[PDB]
Amino acid sequence: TWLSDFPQAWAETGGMGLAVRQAPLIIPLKATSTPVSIKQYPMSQEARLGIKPHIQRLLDQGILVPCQSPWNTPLLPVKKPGTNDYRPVQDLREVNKRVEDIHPTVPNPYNLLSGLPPSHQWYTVLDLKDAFFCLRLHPTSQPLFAFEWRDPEMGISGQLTWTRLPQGFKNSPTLFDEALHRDLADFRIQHPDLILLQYVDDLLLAATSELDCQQGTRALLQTLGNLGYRASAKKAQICQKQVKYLGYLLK
Amino acid sequence: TWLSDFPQAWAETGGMGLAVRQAPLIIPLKATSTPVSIKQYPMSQEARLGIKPHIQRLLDQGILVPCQSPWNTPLLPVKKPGTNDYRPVQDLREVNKRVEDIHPTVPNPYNLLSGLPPSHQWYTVLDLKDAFFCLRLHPTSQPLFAFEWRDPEMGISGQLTWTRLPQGFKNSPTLFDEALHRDLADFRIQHPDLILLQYVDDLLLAATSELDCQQGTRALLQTLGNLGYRASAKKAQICQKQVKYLGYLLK
Repeated sequence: TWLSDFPQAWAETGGMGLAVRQAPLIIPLKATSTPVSIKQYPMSQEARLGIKPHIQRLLDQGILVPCQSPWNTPLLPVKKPGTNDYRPVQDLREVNKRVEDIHPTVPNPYNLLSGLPPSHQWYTVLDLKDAFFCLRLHPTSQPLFAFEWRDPEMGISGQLTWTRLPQGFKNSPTLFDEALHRDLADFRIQHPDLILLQYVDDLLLAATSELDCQQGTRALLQTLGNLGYRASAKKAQICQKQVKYLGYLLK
Repeated sequence: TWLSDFPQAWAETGGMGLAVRQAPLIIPLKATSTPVSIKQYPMSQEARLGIKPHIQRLLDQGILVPCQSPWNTPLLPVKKPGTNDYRPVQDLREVNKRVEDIHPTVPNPYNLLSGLPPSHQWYTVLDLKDAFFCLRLHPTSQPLFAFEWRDPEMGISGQLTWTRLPQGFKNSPTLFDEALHRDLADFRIQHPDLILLQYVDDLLLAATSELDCQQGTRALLQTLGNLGYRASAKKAQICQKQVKYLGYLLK
């Protein structure tokens, strides 16, 4: 019923998310930074065929697009045999160095976790799937993240870049945490007897009874689905007196 | 023979390293930062027993020591069942925010990899085991990394801190890369017909023939062992015409 009552809230039934209320992000560069182009080492036939399916799927969904940029960072085949199903990892160290640091406004989640009232002993734990891919990058900031993808067989010979917040980018955890926090401000305001804790893509809802936890979890799944986020149905812990959150056992 | 000729160069035969020429590091804090103490959530009997063996071994080797600090960051049980062999991970986000950024002086390794002459076609690839643990922290900077460990059964009730560069600290990769680079400057100077590339704890030696690669690899293992670094014998690729470095196939 959790699956069928809220089909848009789950990665399994609702596809990839897209945070609808979040405007495409602009990434500020340090005032004196210049674009940097790092060399891409020729990939072997085997790593290229292990990686191409991920590149195909991302392209298909609009998550990667062709571009021309003065920036370039290397792609690495994160490792199997050859031809044999690998995955692509981008080394963004040189972009990370040139971008302004963004630090958090949210209250520290560990400190909040320790101040949880004992009246609140029913919990739901959710984790969001592919959370950074829910946030769009503004066209003016997409060039920063380009890499080279030469696959004449694929008919792509040039650079590709990310249209969503990429993994490996130093500010992605903070940028996603701040955006979701702001997106869930209405839920928190509307449900004063529930406590919602979050840390990047890990969420904890706590309530005073099983029935209040059940309704607060339904309202939260309705809200997340509508906002464009997707939880993993395979990992969810719903209305329990004992749960693991952040690896900690709450009981 | 590689194992028996150079017993101090390998993690397997030579123990944990300690870089002998490297002075204990002082970690500069941002001029306006203040110590911060984050709350530690009570660990369950089961995560505590899964984690205690790692804490015991580290204590035994002097890598962790008891202390009293105004700084504190949480320890998380990175996850199994209960009692069941987990591992400890420290969340250093709040210290990472308060420490000055250190950026590299070394030339970019990907760019160097692409400028490798074709005359150089015999290679050895080594990766250093527990490389950050080879570098010591100065006593004045050890307090930054404290965490709470209350195990009255162990007879430890208070904080512990790292005496070596910890994992999770934002500058550790750069600090280790810069130190090893400087430590191997004499080898590079003494063997002008060999090319040594490095990126944090991954090393590539390239030479013009099999015999020159063999002798340069012996000299490099002798040097690393003497400097206090330890390579992983289980991963090494020695004197080959085809190797994988950084996931890239060189052939």
